[PDB]
Amino acid sequence: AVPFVEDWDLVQTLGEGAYGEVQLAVNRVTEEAVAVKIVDMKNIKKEICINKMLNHENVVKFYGHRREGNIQYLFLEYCSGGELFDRIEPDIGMPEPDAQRFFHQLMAGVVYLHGIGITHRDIKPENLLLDERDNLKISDFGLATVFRYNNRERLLNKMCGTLPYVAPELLKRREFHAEPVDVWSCGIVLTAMLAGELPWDQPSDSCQEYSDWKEKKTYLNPWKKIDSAPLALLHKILVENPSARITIPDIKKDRWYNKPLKKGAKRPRVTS
Ligand SMILES: O=c1[nH]c2ccc(-c3cn[nH]c3)cc2cc1-c1cc2cc(CN3CCCCC3)ccc2[nH]1
Repeated sequence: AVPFVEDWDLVQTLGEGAYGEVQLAVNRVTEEAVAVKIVDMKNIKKEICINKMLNHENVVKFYGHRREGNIQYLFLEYCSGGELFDRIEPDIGMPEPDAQRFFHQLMAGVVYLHGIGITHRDIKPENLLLDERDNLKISDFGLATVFRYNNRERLLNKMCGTLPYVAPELLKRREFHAEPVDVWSCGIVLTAMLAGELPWDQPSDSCQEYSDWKEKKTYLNPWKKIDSAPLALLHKILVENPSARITIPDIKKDRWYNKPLKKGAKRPRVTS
């Protein structure tokens, strides 16, 4: 049925890394675009497994995979907007309304993942992609894992993530709950979106920037650029004790989270 519809052309490189490269693939017939993650197999098995059980508007869709010898081909959703990382201006951030909208969407995606027992473990601007309408989608489940199965939660112990975004308990406790960790990384992402900089190299007492935060020195560079409303949310998210840290349902009740700020997407306009 309909010849050539199976053929995809690798038009360009969307990004590379330490395992594979991601390229934009365009269908020969329909011209539909998708992102193909090429992993030179010479982790990936679990990534595919996790991706197959993902279906949400704020999570990069997985279409399928092609073994073909050793080179593994993962067909994923193409997000023309690129990485949220590139939408963050160094030392500045982005307009608060935009950050709020992206944060809302990030929360939606994380609620979904946690809802099906999956923790991402490496949430950062480089892994949050944007589609044509700037809708945020969580990507790269290479470090993800199931933390809840048969309604039984499994505590984590593996060191995973990226230091500036990792929660403090991952560095000082043998075991820890999965959810507060993703929540913390989302808080670091929010900070980056509102200030254009990361607060610390890592959440450890030996890190001066981290000690200052614990001491409420918000008059210092990072926090001084953030308005009081979102800063109060950050004070609830970036809490060292994961058991006292705000949970997502409570984040959804936060004053800034619910503050009207962002208008629609300027759809219509014809005065007179
Ligand atoms: O759409 C994407 N889907 C996707 C799905 C899964 C993973 C993924 C990574 N590991 N596991 C899964 C990674 C990606 C990355 C994507 C992407 C990057 C990018 C960069 C630019 C900037 N330009 C790129 C072209 C050169 C000029 C700059 C424009 C659009 C754009 N879209």
